[PDB]
Amino acid sequence: GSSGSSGYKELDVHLRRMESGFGFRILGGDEPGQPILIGAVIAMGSADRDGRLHPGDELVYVDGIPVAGKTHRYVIDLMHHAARNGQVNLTVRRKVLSGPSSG
Repeated sequence: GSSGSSGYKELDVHLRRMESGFGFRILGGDEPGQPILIGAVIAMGSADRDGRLHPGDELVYVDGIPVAGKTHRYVIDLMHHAARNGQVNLTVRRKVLSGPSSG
């Protein structure tokens, strides 16, 4: 305790490379420790059809390596390995919120 009981959840996303090889894109990460939010989801593509990612989901891990504090190019180098592994795992995370005001 004294660490933070509840605030954000990570969500894992496996994607196989057998059809299009990962229907997402990756942007941000422009300085070493800028945010790495899902650049795009390829609509109808091999990630969108897995139904596990949304555009702008903040990444955490790519194929086992924590992208946090690294850059865009860092992940570009990872994807160039994951595509040989013939799948990837993409752990994203989003702060858990509730609290109405208007709707």
